[PDB]
Amino acid sequence: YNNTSGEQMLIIWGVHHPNDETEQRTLYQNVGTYVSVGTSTLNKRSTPEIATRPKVNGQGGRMEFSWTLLDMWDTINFESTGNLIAPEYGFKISKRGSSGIMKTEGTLE
Amino acid sequence: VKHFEKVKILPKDRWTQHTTTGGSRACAVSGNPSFFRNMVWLTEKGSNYPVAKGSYNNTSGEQMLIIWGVHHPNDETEQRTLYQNVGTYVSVGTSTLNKRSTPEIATRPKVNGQGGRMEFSWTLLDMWDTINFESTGNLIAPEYGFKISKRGSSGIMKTEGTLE
Ligand SMILES: *[C@@H]1O[C@H](CO)[C@@H](O[C@@H]2O[C@H](CO)[C@@H](O)[C@H](O)[C@H]2NC(C)=O)[C@H](O)[C@H]1NC(C)=O
Ligand SMILES: *[C@@H]1O[C@H](CO)[C@@H](O)[C@H](O)[C@H]1NC(C)=O
Repeated sequence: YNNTSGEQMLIIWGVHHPNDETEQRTLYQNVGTYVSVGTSTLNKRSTPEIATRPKVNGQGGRMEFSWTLLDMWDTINFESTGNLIAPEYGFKISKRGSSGIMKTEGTLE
Repeated sequence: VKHFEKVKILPKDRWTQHTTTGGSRACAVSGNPSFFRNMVWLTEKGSNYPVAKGSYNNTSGEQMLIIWGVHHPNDETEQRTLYQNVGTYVSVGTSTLNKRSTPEIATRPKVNGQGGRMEFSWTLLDMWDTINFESTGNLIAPEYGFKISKRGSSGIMKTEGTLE
Protein backbone atom coordinates (compact mmCIF):
# COMPACT_ATOMS: atom_id res chain seq x y z
CA TYR A 1 0.00 0.00 0.00
CA ASN A 2 1.32 3.40 -1.09
CA ASN A 3 0.04 6.02 1.28
CA THR A 4 -1.88 8.71 -0.60
CA SER A 5 -4.04 9.93 2.32
CA GLY A 6 -2.39 13.31 3.02
CA GLU A 7 -1.47 12.35 6.56
CA GLN A 8 0.19 9.72 8.70
CA MET A 9 -1.64 6.44 8.99
CA LEU A 10 -1.41 4.13 11.98
CA ILE A 11 -1.36 0.50 10.77
CA ILE A 12 -1.73 -2.86 12.59
CA TRP A 13 -0.82 -6.44 11.69
CA GLY A 14 -0.56 -9.79 13.44
CA VAL A 15 1.08 -13.21 13.59
CA HIS A 16 -0.39 -16.52 14.77
CA HIS A 17 1.44 -18.74 17.27
CA PRO A 18 -0.28 -22.16 17.33
CA ASN A 19 -0.42 -24.90 20.00
CA ASP A 20 0.92 -27.74 17.82
CA GLU A 21 2.32 -28.73 14.43
CA THR A 22 -1.16 -30.13 13.80
CA GLU A 23 -2.73 -26.63 13.98
CA GLN A 24 0.04 -25.22 11.81
CA ARG A 25 -0.45 -27.89 9.18
CA THR A 26 -4.27 -27.89 9.29
CA LEU A 27 -4.22 -24.09 8.76
CA TYR A 28 -1.06 -23.09 6.91
CA GLN A 29 -0.58 -26.45 5.15
CA ASN A 30 3.22 -26.07 5.50
CA VAL A 31 5.90 -25.12 8.06
CA GLY A 32 8.98 -22.91 8.42
CA THR A 33 6.67 -20.01 7.77
CA TYR A 34 7.44 -16.32 8.07
CA VAL A 35 5.53 -13.07 8.23
CA SER A 36 7.39 -10.08 6.88
CA VAL A 37 6.49 -6.38 6.97
CA GLY A 38 8.38 -3.44 5.57
CA THR A 39 8.33 0.31 5.02
CA SER A 40 10.94 2.95 4.42
CA THR A 41 11.82 3.19 8.13
CA LEU A 42 10.98 -0.43 8.96
CA ASN A 43 11.80 -4.02 8.04
CA LYS A 44 10.58 -6.75 10.39
CA ARG A 45 10.58 -10.52 10.01
CA SER A 46 8.69 -12.91 12.26
CA THR A 47 8.91 -16.67 12.77
CA PRO A 48 5.68 -18.09 14.36
CA GLU A 49 6.38 -19.93 17.59
CA ILE A 50 4.42 -23.11 18.14
CA ALA A 51 4.46 -24.44 21.70
CA THR A 52 2.16 -25.64 24.49
CA ARG A 53 0.51 -23.00 26.71
CA PRO A 54 -2.39 -22.81 29.23
CA LYS A 55 -5.78 -22.24 27.61
CA VAL A 56 -6.85 -18.62 27.63
CA ASN A 57 -10.38 -18.13 26.30
CA GLY A 58 -10.03 -21.87 25.85
CA GLN A 59 -6.92 -21.29 23.76
CA GLY A 60 -3.30 -22.43 23.91
CA GLY A 61 -2.76 -20.67 20.58
CA ARG A 62 -2.03 -16.93 20.64
CA MET A 63 -1.72 -13.87 18.32
CA GLU A 64 1.13 -11.32 18.53
CA PHE A 65 0.12 -7.84 17.30
CA SER A 66 2.40 -5.12 15.98
CA TRP A 67 1.96 -1.58 14.64
CA THR A 68 3.73 1.10 12.72
CA LEU A 69 2.95 4.65 11.77
CA LEU A 70 3.24 5.01 8.01
CA ASP A 71 4.39 8.46 6.89
CA MET A 72 2.90 10.25 3.85
CA TRP A 73 3.98 8.97 0.39
CA ASP A 74 5.75 5.95 1.90
CA THR A 75 4.71 2.42 0.97
CA ILE A 76 4.18 -0.66 3.11
CA ASN A 77 4.85 -4.26 2.01
CA PHE A 78 3.41 -7.49 3.47
CA GLU A 79 4.74 -10.96 2.55
CA SER A 80 4.00 -14.21 4.42
CA THR A 81 4.17 -17.98 3.77
CA GLY A 82 1.76 -18.49 6.66
CA ASN A 83 0.48 -17.27 10.02
CA LEU A 84 -0.20 -13.69 8.84
CA ILE A 85 -3.10 -11.78 10.32
CA ALA A 86 -3.34 -8.93 7.83
CA PRO A 87 -4.79 -5.40 8.20
CA GLU A 88 -7.98 -4.74 6.24
CA TYR A 89 -7.55 -1.09 7.25
CA GLY A 90 -5.39 1.50 8.92
CA PHE A 91 -6.30 4.88 10.41
CA LYS A 92 -5.25 8.24 8.97
CA ILE A 93 -4.84 11.02 11.45
CA SER A 94 -7.64 13.52 10.77
CA LYS A 95 -7.09 15.66 13.84
CA ARG A 96 -4.09 16.04 16.17
CA GLY A 97 -3.85 18.03 19.40
CA SER A 98 -3.59 18.03 23.18
CA SER A 99 -5.67 15.09 24.40
CA GLY A 100 -5.33 12.13 26.76
CA ILE A 101 -6.56 8.81 28.03
CA MET A 102 -8.35 9.12 31.32
CA LYS A 103 -8.76 5.99 33.37
CA THR A 104 -12.20 5.84 34.96
CA GLU A 105 -15.00 3.31 35.46
CA GLY A 106 -17.59 6.06 35.16
CA THR A 107 -19.75 7.38 32.36
CA LEU A 108 -20.53 10.67 30.59
CA GLU A 109 -23.22 13.13 31.65
CA VAL B 1 10.93 -7.75 48.47
CA LYS B 2 11.61 -8.42 52.14
CA HIS B 3 11.36 -12.21 52.44
CA PHE B 4 11.35 -15.17 50.07
CA GLU B 5 10.00 -18.71 50.48
CA LYS B 6 11.82 -21.24 48.27
CA VAL B 7 9.46 -23.91 46.92
CA LYS B 8 10.37 -26.73 44.54
CA ILE B 9 7.97 -26.84 41.58
CA LEU B 10 9.90 -29.36 39.42
CA PRO B 11 11.67 -31.94 41.60
CA LYS B 12 14.77 -33.60 40.09
CA ASP B 13 13.56 -37.11 40.95
CA ARG B 14 10.04 -36.99 39.46
CA TRP B 15 11.52 -36.04 36.10
CA THR B 16 12.26 -39.47 34.65
CA GLN B 17 13.39 -38.95 31.05
CA HIS B 18 16.84 -37.33 31.02
CA THR B 19 20.08 -37.47 33.07
CA THR B 20 20.19 -34.55 35.46
CA THR B 21 23.71 -35.22 36.71
CA GLY B 22 25.79 -32.82 34.62
CA GLY B 23 27.95 -29.98 35.86
CA SER B 24 31.31 -28.68 34.64
CA ARG B 25 34.77 -27.31 35.49
CA ALA B 26 33.67 -23.66 35.66
CA CYS B 27 31.42 -24.41 38.64
CA ALA B 28 34.08 -26.55 40.31
CA VAL B 29 34.46 -26.09 44.06
CA SER B 30 38.02 -26.67 45.25
CA GLY B 31 38.69 -28.62 42.06
CA ASN B 32 35.44 -30.55 42.30
CA PRO B 33 32.95 -29.87 39.42
CA SER B 34 29.49 -28.56 40.34
CA PHE B 35 26.38 -26.63 39.23
CA PHE B 36 23.63 -24.17 40.15
CA ARG B 37 21.90 -25.81 43.11
CA ASN B 38 18.53 -24.35 42.18
CA MET B 39 18.73 -25.52 38.61
CA VAL B 40 18.85 -28.71 36.52
CA TRP B 41 20.82 -29.45 33.39
CA LEU B 42 18.84 -31.92 31.34
CA THR B 43 20.74 -34.26 29.01
CA GLU B 44 19.61 -37.45 27.31
CA LYS B 45 19.31 -41.16 28.15
CA GLY B 46 20.85 -43.76 25.83
CA SER B 47 20.87 -42.08 22.39
CA ASN B 48 17.34 -40.80 23.05
CA TYR B 49 16.72 -37.16 23.94
CA PRO B 50 12.91 -37.37 24.07
CA VAL B 51 10.31 -34.67 24.51
CA ALA B 52 10.94 -32.80 27.73
CA LYS B 53 7.67 -31.33 29.06
CA GLY B 54 6.87 -29.55 32.33
CA SER B 55 4.04 -27.76 34.11
CA TYR B 56 3.33 -25.89 37.30
CA ASN B 57 0.02 -24.42 38.54
CA ASN B 58 0.62 -22.09 41.43
CA THR B 59 -1.23 -22.69 44.68
CA SER B 60 1.09 -20.72 46.93
CA GLY B 61 -1.02 -17.59 47.70
CA GLU B 62 1.73 -15.10 46.86
CA GLN B 63 3.49 -14.80 43.50
CA MET B 64 6.53 -16.66 42.26
CA LEU B 65 9.84 -15.70 40.79
CA ILE B 66 10.95 -18.38 38.30
CA ILE B 67 14.18 -18.57 36.30
CA TRP B 68 15.41 -20.70 33.43
CA GLY B 69 18.35 -20.89 31.07
CA VAL B 70 19.23 -22.05 27.58
CA HIS B 71 22.55 -23.71 26.73
CA HIS B 72 24.72 -22.35 23.91
CA PRO B 73 27.40 -24.87 22.69
CA ASN B 74 30.90 -23.98 21.45
CA ASP B 75 30.77 -26.57 18.70
CA GLU B 76 28.58 -28.98 16.75
CA THR B 77 30.02 -32.03 18.56
CA GLU B 78 29.62 -30.35 21.98
CA GLN B 79 25.93 -30.05 21.07
CA ARG B 80 25.64 -33.51 19.55
CA THR B 81 27.14 -35.14 22.66
CA LEU B 82 24.74 -33.77 25.28
CA TYR B 83 21.43 -33.16 23.49
CA GLN B 84 21.88 -35.66 20.61
CA ASN B 85 19.80 -33.64 18.18
CA VAL B 86 20.53 -30.61 16.05
CA GLY B 87 18.22 -27.63 15.48
CA THR B 88 16.90 -27.97 19.02
CA TYR B 89 14.84 -25.36 20.89
CA VAL B 90 13.50 -24.24 24.27
CA SER B 91 9.95 -23.02 24.81
CA VAL B 92 8.39 -21.62 27.99
CA GLY B 93 4.86 -20.27 28.32
CA THR B 94 2.30 -18.76 30.68
CA SER B 95 -1.00 -16.93 30.39
CA THR B 96 0.84 -13.66 29.68
CA LEU B 97 4.26 -15.04 28.68
CA ASN B 98 5.24 -16.92 25.53
CA LYS B 99 8.93 -17.46 24.62
CA ARG B 100 10.86 -19.78 22.34
CA SER B 101 14.63 -19.56 21.94
CA THR B 102 16.69 -21.47 19.40
CA PRO B 103 20.15 -22.26 20.85
CA GLU B 104 23.21 -20.86 19.10
CA ILE B 105 26.36 -22.74 18.15
CA ALA B 106 29.56 -20.76 17.44
CA THR B 107 33.23 -20.55 18.43
CA ARG B 108 33.51 -17.92 21.17
CA PRO B 109 36.59 -16.71 23.07
CA LYS B 110 37.91 -18.14 26.31
CA VAL B 111 36.44 -16.92 29.58
CA ASN B 112 37.06 -19.45 32.31
CA GLY B 113 38.28 -21.65 29.47
CA GLN B 114 34.86 -21.89 27.87
CA GLY B 115 33.25 -21.41 24.48
CA GLY B 116 29.93 -22.57 25.87
CA ARG B 117 27.50 -19.87 27.11
CA MET B 118 24.28 -19.88 29.18
CA GLU B 119 21.42 -17.35 28.89
CA PHE B 120 18.89 -16.89 31.70
CA SER B 121 15.44 -15.39 31.28
CA TRP B 122 12.96 -15.05 34.16
CA THR B 123 9.32 -14.40 34.90
CA LEU B 124 6.94 -13.64 37.69
CA LEU B 125 4.18 -16.19 37.88
CA ASP B 126 0.99 -14.65 39.27
CA MET B 127 -1.82 -16.36 41.17
CA TRP B 128 -3.21 -19.62 39.83
CA ASP B 129 -1.48 -19.31 36.49
CA THR B 130 0.29 -22.26 34.94
CA ILE B 131 3.84 -22.26 33.56
CA ASN B 132 4.72 -24.80 30.81
CA PHE B 133 8.10 -26.08 29.57
CA GLU B 134 8.88 -27.88 26.30
CA SER B 135 12.32 -28.67 24.84
CA THR B 136 14.05 -30.77 22.16
CA GLY B 137 17.32 -29.78 23.89
CA ASN B 138 19.49 -27.21 25.66
CA LEU B 139 17.02 -26.29 28.46
CA ILE B 140 18.29 -25.43 31.97
CA ALA B 141 15.37 -25.98 34.36
CA PRO B 142 14.30 -24.55 37.70
CA GLU B 143 14.13 -27.14 40.45
CA TYR B 144 12.45 -24.45 42.50
CA GLY B 145 11.20 -20.89 42.19
CA PHE B 146 10.63 -18.27 44.84
CA LYS B 147 7.42 -17.37 46.62
CA ILE B 148 7.51 -13.90 48.07
CA SER B 149 6.70 -13.97 51.78
CA LYS B 150 7.15 -10.39 52.90
CA ARG B 151 6.31 -7.51 50.59
CA GLY B 152 7.82 -4.24 51.74
CA SER B 153 10.01 -1.25 51.08
CA SER B 154 13.67 -2.21 50.99
CA GLY B 155 16.72 -1.46 48.91
CA ILE B 156 19.85 -3.02 47.59
CA MET B 157 22.84 -1.24 49.09
CA LYS B 158 26.09 -1.48 47.21
CA THR B 159 28.92 -1.99 49.72
CA GLU B 160 32.25 -3.78 50.11
CA GLY B 161 32.01 -3.65 53.87
CA THR B 162 30.17 -5.85 56.30
CA LEU B 163 27.47 -6.03 59.00
CA GLU B 164 28.45 -5.23 62.58
C1 LIG C 1 3.69 6.28 -4.07
O1 LIG C 1 2.72 6.94 -4.87
C2 LIG C 1 2.88 8.35 -4.94
C3 LIG C 1 1.73 8.97 -5.75
O2 LIG C 1 0.87 7.96 -6.25
C4 LIG C 1 4.25 8.68 -5.53
O3 LIG C 1 4.46 10.08 -5.61
C5 LIG C 1 4.87 10.44 -6.95
O4 LIG C 1 6.07 9.80 -7.38
C6 LIG C 1 6.37 10.02 -8.75
C7 LIG C 1 7.63 9.23 -9.13
O5 LIG C 1 8.75 9.67 -8.39
C8 LIG C 1 6.52 11.51 -9.05
O6 LIG C 1 6.63 11.71 -10.45
C9 LIG C 1 5.34 12.33 -8.52
O7 LIG C 1 5.66 13.70 -8.60
C10 LIG C 1 5.03 11.95 -7.07
N1 LIG C 1 3.82 12.61 -6.61
C11 LIG C 1 3.71 13.03 -5.35
C12 LIG C 1 2.44 13.76 -5.01
O8 LIG C 1 4.58 12.84 -4.49
C13 LIG C 1 5.38 8.01 -4.74
O9 LIG C 1 6.61 8.20 -5.41
C14 LIG C 1 5.10 6.52 -4.60
N2 LIG C 1 6.10 5.88 -3.74
C15 LIG C 1 7.32 5.52 -4.16
C16 LIG C 1 8.18 4.75 -3.19
O10 LIG C 1 7.76 5.80 -5.28
C1 LIG D 1 -4.68 -24.43 39.60
O1 LIG D 1 -5.35 -24.72 40.81
C2 LIG D 1 -6.42 -23.86 41.20
C3 LIG D 1 -7.05 -24.42 42.47
O2 LIG D 1 -8.46 -24.40 42.39
C4 LIG D 1 -7.46 -23.68 40.10
O3 LIG D 1 -8.34 -22.64 40.46
C5 LIG D 1 -6.80 -23.41 38.75
O4 LIG D 1 -7.76 -23.47 37.72
C6 LIG D 1 -5.73 -24.45 38.49
N1 LIG D 1 -5.10 -24.29 37.19
C7 LIG D 1 -5.43 -25.10 36.20
C8 LIG D 1 -4.31 -25.64 35.36
O5 LIG D 1 -6.60 -25.41 35.97
